[PDB]
Parts: sequence; structure tokens; C-alpha cells
Amino acid sequence: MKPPFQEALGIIQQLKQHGYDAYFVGGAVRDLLLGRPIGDVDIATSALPEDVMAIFPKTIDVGSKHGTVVVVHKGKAYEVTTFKTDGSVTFVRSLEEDLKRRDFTMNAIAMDEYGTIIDPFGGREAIRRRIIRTVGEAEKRFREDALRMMRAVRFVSELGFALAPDTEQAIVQNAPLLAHISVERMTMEMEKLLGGPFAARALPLLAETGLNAYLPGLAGKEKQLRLAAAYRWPWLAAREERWALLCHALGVQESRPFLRAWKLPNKVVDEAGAILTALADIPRPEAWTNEQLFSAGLERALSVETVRAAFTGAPPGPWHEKLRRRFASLPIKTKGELAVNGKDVIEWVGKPAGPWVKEALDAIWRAVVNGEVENEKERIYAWLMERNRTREKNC
Amino acid sequence: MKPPFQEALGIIQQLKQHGYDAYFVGGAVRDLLLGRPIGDVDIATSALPEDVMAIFPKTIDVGSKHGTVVVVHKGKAYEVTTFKTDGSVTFVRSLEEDLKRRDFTMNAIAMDEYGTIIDPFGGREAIRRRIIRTVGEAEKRFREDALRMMRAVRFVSELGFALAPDTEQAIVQNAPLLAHISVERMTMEMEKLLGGPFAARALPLLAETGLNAYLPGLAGKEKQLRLAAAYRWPWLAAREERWALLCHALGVQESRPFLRAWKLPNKVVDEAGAILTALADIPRPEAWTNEQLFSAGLERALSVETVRAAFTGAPPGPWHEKLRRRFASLPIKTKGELAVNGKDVIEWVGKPAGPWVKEALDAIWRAVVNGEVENEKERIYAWLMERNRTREKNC
Ligand SMILES: [Mg+2]
Ligand SMILES: [Mg+2]
Repeated sequence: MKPPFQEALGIIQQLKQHGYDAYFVGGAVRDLLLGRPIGDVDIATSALPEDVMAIFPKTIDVGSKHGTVVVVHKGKAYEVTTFKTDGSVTFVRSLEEDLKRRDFTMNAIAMDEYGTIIDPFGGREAIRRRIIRTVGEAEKRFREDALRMMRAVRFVSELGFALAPDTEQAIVQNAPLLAHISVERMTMEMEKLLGGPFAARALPLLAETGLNAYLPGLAGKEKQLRLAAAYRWPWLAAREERWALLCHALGVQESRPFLRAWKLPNKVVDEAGAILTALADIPRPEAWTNEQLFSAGLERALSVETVRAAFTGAPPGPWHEKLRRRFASLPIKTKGELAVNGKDVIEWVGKPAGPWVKEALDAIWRAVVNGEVENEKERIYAWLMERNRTREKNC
Repeated sequence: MKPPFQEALGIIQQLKQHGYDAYFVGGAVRDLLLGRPIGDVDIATSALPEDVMAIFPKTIDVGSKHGTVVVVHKGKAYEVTTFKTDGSVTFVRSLEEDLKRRDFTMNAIAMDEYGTIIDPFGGREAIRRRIIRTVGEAEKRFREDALRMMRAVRFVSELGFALAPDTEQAIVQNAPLLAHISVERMTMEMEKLLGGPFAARALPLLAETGLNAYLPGLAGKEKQLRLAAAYRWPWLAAREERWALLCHALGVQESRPFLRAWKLPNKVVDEAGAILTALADIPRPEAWTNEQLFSAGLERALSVETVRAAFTGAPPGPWHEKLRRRFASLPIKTKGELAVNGKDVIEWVGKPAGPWVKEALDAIWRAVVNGEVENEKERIYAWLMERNRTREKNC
């Protein structure tokens, strides 16, 4: 009885005492059998959502409409679910009828309070063999929910399982059905597929199956995806960096339109381009300039080099260290630190408040950062003065 | 800085460090200022749902669509909410614009990381004066959501605040608007209103305001409600017992149709009847009979006597003690304990399996429970035998 379940045992135990019968189902089970670290433990029971909210003090209705209720037990969230058969939804009392609705064998295992594995569908073999197989007719399933084909590729990314001959086949055959699923639900899948320690072979597959050309911006990029294999995906730390590379490997032009089609939140789509851009502008890690670095701000700067590593093959280490070094040598790290404010430049150059002011400060920092003049009021003054009569000798 | 908030401080603290600005808003605040034990601490912020799910490890999307996200911090659930103006919903950055959307003054208070109360709407005075006042035009508010009038009466139940002259007035005027709100949402409100330490005066009000005659089964019972005042509501322990009494005080006939209209879950509407029934059947606490008790099974039995107390004025104490005493003297406490099963009566009276069997066993327990015959196989046998030739001397 590994600690993940140990704690959550209570929930089962309690639901059983009130005469209900419940099981650990789900990834948690697979993850145990497979020997991955165990993430969320999930419980399913014959107890109806209400009965669940009656027995446990802290409850959190998430969707009692489809039989799910989150139960805060001993300071951890647990997803409790009333057995169901995907039609509205129908509640039953048969564990077996519930698992039979699950997506792929390796998911439809279950384990009881005593630790006794209940694999009625071969999950257990699927996991030994490291294979993704559909629970029932690979075809029929995909018809009910096309997104199921998405996840299949995803799982390949997160687990390094291989598709099943029949499963894989079916996908290609029913690929089109995808254009019916909301973009949203497509994003999240693609999102996980990209952090896969196997993404390196997930993306290719995405093309070798029909699935390509029904996903936003991935029209006919077949070639590009397969080539993607080489990219060192796994070192991508964060979301932006991920999408960043997704582009650069699809030889994408304008970042903005594309990433937006995937209905990603703005901040991402912006910071995505940010890097992509900075990446195109600086082609070599030696060439980062006090300016560009200052502009891009440490975080991004590093994220660039990493995206870059993800492509070159070169490890960031040395760069990341160097960047972090310089960044603390920049005699200013944000504009707010500038010794000298816009109203200082006005009272100084006897000129009315305008657009010329931007340009001014915009050249005072670029001059502080580049170590031309100190970041002290007095000195920036002379500096600006003696530079303005120079623009009278130049024209 | 009282412990309930002390712990949740972390959340604010972290959201501020990422440049967002958040506050304890809600009942928590009211409860502090009022001096009640503090229930759920609620946080609202300018950080958008996503930013919230980015910063905290364990998140639980409940409804990011309306700006709410549950954040499990240090082993407790906290309802975090992006500031909003009730239109779909519009997110802002002004705390003030958020509180301005809250139902009643006493709710629209807020407190900052340093413990500095922000009452921009008189909540703080409302709490001193112990009054329920609408945030803005009592009329306009009720038009947006009629249920707001419900809560108003509820709060009276939970708090013992009085309605505001203008608030109260408005309710009667816009009473009708209620029939537009889903029954579901009406039940929950009624539910809380019944557990009120001031329910005793909440139900009356419910009638003195239009609000009566738009709520299920509460058509023209005006009289009944006001009289309700006398009932010792507050000793009601559980849900059934509550509804039980709600009936008995409205002089309700058939429990089943009524309670159902309030879309209460079956188990309740059954156990409600259960008591209401056993209550009509046994009019005095001395009269419980081994049979009846055995039938109703300790729990309900007590629940009867309490519901009764809630009405008579007599304290349960002595009865609840006496019931609990007998119930362990009943020589059986369920039918499952019966020494003798139905297949025993068949191989015994050489007759084919039928309906006469029920009637048999159904008189063997009734005879065990009443202490006529032991609950041993042998002895029940003779007893059954020697009683069956008696049904030959009788006709
Ligand atoms: Mg968990
Ligand atoms: Mg809480």
C-alpha cells in the first residue's frame, strides 16, 4: 500500500462503511503498475454525488451533473466519481460498466481497499507490453469522441508507449472527425504532448496519422513535423519556450496569428513571439548586447538560449551562467532605475512636453546601460547637454 | 491577525509578489467584524484565473468562466476570484468595482494583508446596527437577481439582522420575480434559512414580504408561517427533521408531493415522511412500542422525539435517553438478526415458496421483539408449529 493511496484509503473506507463500494481507478493505478511516480489518485464509487457530499465534510461540487465531486480529505483534493455509462449520463452500480467507458486499456484498471488489482480489459498486459490500445472498437470509440485520437498521440509523448496496429490504423481512417472538437480542448492536448519526454516522437506520429491538418496551423506541414524529431524538446522548461520551438520547427513566419488560432492566453502568445523574435535577431549566444539583454530582461534572455539549445544540440549551462553574470553588471536592470525622469529632460532642454521626450530618455538609458555615462543625475545632464550641441555640428 | 486569515495570508502575499494585489473579501470579513466564528475565508484579486493557476501548485478550476478558482494552500480550500462587474462577465483591476457588485453592505467589506478594513459602502455601520441593506438600489438589485430577496430573509435567519425599511419594502414590491429562478437555487436558500438560529422569525418575514406564494407548496399558507414562530426550530439537528417540522407547521397533508416540489434528494423526502408518519402514528412519547421502535430504527426514533420537542416545547433529553435504553433491550435490532430464515419456515410447514412466507416471518420477529418467544431456532419452531394448529381451532 504505497503512501499515495494509503492516505486516500480513508475515502474508500468511509464510503464502504455506509454501504457503497468504491475503488481507486485511473492513471494512479496505471502509474503504479507502470512504476511512474503517482500523481492524482482518483476514486470512483457507486455512491451518488449527493451521498458523497453528505458523508465528507469538505466537498467541492465540480460537476455533479456527470458524477464528479472533488473531496478534500486530510488536506488533499480527490476526484470522486459516481459510476457511469457515457450516453446526459447514466449512473450504475457496476464498477465494470464504468471502466468499460474508459479511453484506453492502460487506463481502465482499478484497485480495491485491500490492494487487489481489477483488470478486466487487459490494461495489465498493455502496460507490460507498453502499448496504447482502445477499450473496445478503436473505430467506434473515436466516433463518440474524436479527441480520443489526440490523447493517444499524447500518451505516446508522456509514456513512450506505442500505438496499437488497429488503434493507429483507425486514427488515420477517422482523422477528419477532429474538426468537430472545440479548439480549447485541442490546445490542452497539444500542450501536454509538448512536455512529453517522448514528444520527440509524438509530433512525427501526429503526421503519420491523419491527425495532422485538422489541428490549427498544422496544415500540410507533414515534412516539418517529422523533422521535428531532432529537437531537444524535453529541455524546454516552460509553455512559451515550448510553443516557441513548435513554430521554429514548423518554419513559421508570423508567430501572432498562428499561436492565437490555438486560443492560447495572450501573455503566452506575446512571450512566445518575444523569444522567437529575439531568437531571429540574435543568431549567436556570444552576441547578446547589454542593450538587447536589458530589453529582453533576464528571464526571457535565458528562455531564448534554451529554445536555442533545444534546436542546436548545445547545452545552455555556460550561456545561462554567462547571461546571469552580465545581467547583474548592467548598471540598470529596468527603466524605473534611471537616475533621471522625463520631467527632468524637459526643464532641462527648455522644450514643451512632447514625443521628442521619449527618444531622449530612450537614448539616455541606452547610454547608461552601455556604460557611456554614469546613472547619476548631474552626469546625465552634462551628457545630454553636450550631446545636443553636437546635433547642431552634425547638420 | 486571527488564525483563519493568518494561514491564508500566504495566498495574498504570493499574488502581491507577482505584482497583482489581492484581498480577503466576503463573509469571513463580516464574520470577523461581527464576531462570529469565521467560516470560509475568501480571496479576491486582480490576477486572472490563469495567473492564479500558474502561481499555486494545486489549483482546482471550478468556474474560471466567471473568475473563480479554488486554490488548495497549506491543506485548505480557498475560493480565489478575479475582480468582476456582473454584466458573460467583465474582469477589472478595481477592488471597488468588485465589492460594488456584492449583494448586501455587510458582505461587501474587504481586508488587506496588513489587516486594514476597506468598507467603502457602510457595511461596517450596517454590522454595528445589525442590518441587512442592499448595495445600491434595493429595487434594481432584486431585478437582476430575484434570489437576492431570498437570501435577505435567510440572513435574518443566520444572523438576526433586521431588514432595512427600503430593502424590506422593495421585496414585497418585486416579490413576483422569484418564479423565474430555478427551484434548485430556491431549495438551498430555504435549507439554510431553516437552520437559522433566528429561523423562528425568518419564516414569518417570508410571509410579511411578498416572498411567500412564489416558493414551492407555500401558496397562501400565510397564517401557518407566522404561527410557525413558536416552534423550537434550533433544536432540529438534521435536514430531514427540519423539513419534517416545516410540514407539520404548515399543516401539510401528503409529505411526498410537497417536499418533492422542492427537488430535495429522495432519501430525504422519504426519511422526512418517515418521521412525519411515525409522529402522527405515535402521539405520545410513552407509547413507543418495541414493534414501532424496531420498525423505525433508533436514529429515526430519536429524530421523531426531537421534531416533537421542536413543537411541544418539551426537551427530548429524557426520551432520547429512554429510547436509546430500550433499543439495546430489543432482543433483535434488525431483521437480519432473526435466528430463522424464510427457507426455514418452508421446510417446516411443508408448503411451496410463496407470499404466505412473508406473513410468517413478519410475525416471527414481531414475536421475538415483543419477547413472546426466544430468538433461537428450536424455540421459534415449536412456536410456529403450535400457533398453526391454533389457526385451525379459530376457524
Ligand atoms: Mg491529488
Ligand atoms: Mg476554507
